[PDB]
Amino acid sequence: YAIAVVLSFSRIAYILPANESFGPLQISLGRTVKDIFKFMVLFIMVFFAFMIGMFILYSYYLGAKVNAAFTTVEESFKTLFWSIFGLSEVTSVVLKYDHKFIENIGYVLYGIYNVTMVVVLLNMLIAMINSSYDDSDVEWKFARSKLWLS
Amino acid sequence: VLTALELSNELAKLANIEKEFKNDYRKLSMQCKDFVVGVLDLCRDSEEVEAILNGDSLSRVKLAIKYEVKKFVAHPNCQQQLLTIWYENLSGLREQTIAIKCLVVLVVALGLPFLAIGYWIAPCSRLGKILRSPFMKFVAHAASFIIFLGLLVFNASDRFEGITTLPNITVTDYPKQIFRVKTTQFTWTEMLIMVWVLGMMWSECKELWLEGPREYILQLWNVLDFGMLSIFIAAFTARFLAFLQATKAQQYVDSYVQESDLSEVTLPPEIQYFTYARDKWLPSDPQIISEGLYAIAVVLSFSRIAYILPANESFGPLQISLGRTVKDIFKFMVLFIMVFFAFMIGMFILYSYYLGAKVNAAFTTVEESFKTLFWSIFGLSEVTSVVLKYDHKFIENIGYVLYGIYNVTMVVVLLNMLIAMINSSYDDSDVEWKFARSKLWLSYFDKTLPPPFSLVPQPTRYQQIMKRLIKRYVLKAQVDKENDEVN
Amino acid sequence: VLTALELSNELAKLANIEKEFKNDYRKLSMQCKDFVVGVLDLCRDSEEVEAILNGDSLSRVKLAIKYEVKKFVAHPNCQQQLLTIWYENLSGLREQTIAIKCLVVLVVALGLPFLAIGYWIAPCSRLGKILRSPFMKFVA
Ligand SMILES: CCOC(=O)N1CCC(c2cc(O)n3nc(C)c(-c4ccc(C(F)(F)F)cc4)c3n2)CC1
Ligand SMILES: CCOC(=O)N1CCC(c2cc(O)n3nc(C)c(-c4ccc(C(F)(F)F)cc4)c3n2)CC1
Repeated sequence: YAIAVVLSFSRIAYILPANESFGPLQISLGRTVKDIFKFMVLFIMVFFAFMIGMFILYSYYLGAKVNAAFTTVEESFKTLFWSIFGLSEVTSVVLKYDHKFIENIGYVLYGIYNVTMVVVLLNMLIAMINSSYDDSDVEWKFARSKLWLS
Repeated sequence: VLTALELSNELAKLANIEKEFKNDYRKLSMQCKDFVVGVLDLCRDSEEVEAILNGDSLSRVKLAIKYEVKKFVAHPNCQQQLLTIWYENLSGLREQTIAIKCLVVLVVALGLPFLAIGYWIAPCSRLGKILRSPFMKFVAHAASFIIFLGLLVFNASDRFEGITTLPNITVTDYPKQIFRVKTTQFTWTEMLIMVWVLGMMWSECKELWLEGPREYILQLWNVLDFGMLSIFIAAFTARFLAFLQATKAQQYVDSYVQESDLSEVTLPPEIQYFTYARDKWLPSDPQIISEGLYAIAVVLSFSRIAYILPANESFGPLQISLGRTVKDIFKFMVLFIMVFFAFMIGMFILYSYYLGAKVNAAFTTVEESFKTLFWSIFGLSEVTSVVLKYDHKFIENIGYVLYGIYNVTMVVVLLNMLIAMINSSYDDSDVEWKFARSKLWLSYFDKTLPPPFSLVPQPTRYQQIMKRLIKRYVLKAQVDKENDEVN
Repeated sequence: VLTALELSNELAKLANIEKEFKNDYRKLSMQCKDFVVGVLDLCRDSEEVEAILNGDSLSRVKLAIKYEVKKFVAHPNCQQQLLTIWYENLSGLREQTIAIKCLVVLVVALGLPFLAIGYWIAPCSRLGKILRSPFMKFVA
């Protein structure tokens, strides 16, 4: 029911095209969302690469790690997903044992993953800026005309 | 056309060498490329297309790829030939959707060992022609690398939900067995991955010996692939060394002491160390090195998908744009290093004398300063890293000011990089992607089995065609010039 | 105009199928769309606009929407007809501001069950024509 309530407010895309101010707004949002998926596939590829790599590294330290963030597949996915928005602490790759090799490799891999996320984000932003260019006006009017004819 | 291509090469080389009149030489090279493209454009039959694409084996296409003549290779007159050759001996698959092609890839992946075994009769069999096509080679290699990734993932099985036993506790199949024997022994999946990596390493070694180390290292991505395989080999060598030590301990324990149980025996400390858990392992243990290098290798192993993406149409320009951005990054990233090292050394000098005084040791040593200022880029470093426990407000305030200036500099450089590599962006993207995909296609034309399975053992008619094409080009150029100057 | 629209469909489909000469087929489809738009542009009376918008029911508008002919449907000569049909049987509301339209939406929302109950007499009632308009359907 909570998921349904979250999705229930998405029907406003049936009402926005009739409006004049928010028509091109929704058109641009739809174009950006369509452009997202192509880059988001590569997001999945890189994210899964680092997720499996760090899970393999830290799977043997379930109780050794101070914060279990890569010990299992689910925690690795959670931590590397929340690292995109910065909500994951940097102390996720430090151990309680004096195995500095594993800890340092985890630090390096985490830094490389964050750098890759930044690089891919800027690449996506630049590409879907360049992909942007009364074409917007005629596109919005076409969408509104489809809504009218509906 | 060959003269124009070699002249384009010479003009590009002289543009690189001169660096004073680089614009003029680049313009001349573009003129040569435009002439080649225009000569190719006037084709009206497959015979003329073939004649331009190779002289009296796509020799001219390969020679244009070598000279980075993007528009000649991405031209539809050449793409129509490259697609016919690429989809050779299987034409019905060209018109199928992407989903059908992915289904074919999955079918090949499921039955790859079966078709590999049957390849012995393939030269005399009808299906051998299909399996020898330039496309089924790519599908076989892609399904092979996907199987390798699946093997890497499945090797980490039994730990997806987490190890059931704590690191502090040792588990032995029988009481007389050394724990390191249990933890270092190769599973069948690891043995298969070893064969896989040795196959890829043999392929790369053969390629390197055929080509030459200098220009082999000249390519950046080949260096990355070689480093990936070297890291895999180093990890497996460390694992094998750990296995050797464990099995030496196992031989020793049954060699001298004869007791029903191993716990009651006071083994020599060298051998007794092998009955320890992870908590008591040395920091430089061979197994630790093996696990770290294997994790790095697994991280780098999914980067080979850049060999599969260019063949696709949707993700081709995606990878092209990503590569362009990555190439643009390094120039700004050098300045990132400069500024980052400036602030890192400055703050380390400031806070090196407060090792125990600082509430959070974040700048007391060189390593902590580097760690903190690197993580400050992504915001994961706390702001309390520059506050002391002593009442020395001068040092603390200067640290605060320097940290703020460093963050401002990072923001400024990030926006500068973003703006510059937006402006650096501008069917050029289309022709670039088609050129990359054509290079990928030509990489498979003439390499039949996947890496793991490769271990097993009246002047002239062409002159007439060229004369006709050049006569047509001269007539077209004259018509275009005089039509624009009729008045 | 119908021939040009079907030819634009065929050229777009062949551009998708070929993927080698996609630029040429897309250019031809754009030529067909431009011809359709230019034919629509020369209208000077409502009769000619209607004749282009449907043959001997906005058949051509629907068929152009199906073929993604954006410029033919977004042309003012077609928008003037689509707005007259959209604001059918209530013309005074077209010139009102967005605030008045939102007030109308709120009024309908408050009295939606009442008008739904009264819809039984609506076909014989004056307000049934308003409630059956293409706009009041969207507001409802
Ligand atoms: C990618 C980001 O990953 C990270 O966060 N790291 C990777 C490196 C790790 C580390 C661990 C250690 O024990 N030590 N000890 C020393 C002397 C250094 C050191 C640090 C920096 C430099 C440089 F600045 F000159 F490059 C040279 C040497 C050092 N580093 C810390 C976490
Ligand atoms: C670059 C960011 O660096 C930082 O975070 N800081 C730098 C300044 C530091 C500091 C320490 C102190 O003891 N005091 N005492 C006073 C009265 C001020 C003060 C603060 C602000 C202003 C202004 F807003 F008017 F500019 C004037 C005076 C003040 N500041 C705090 C950390």
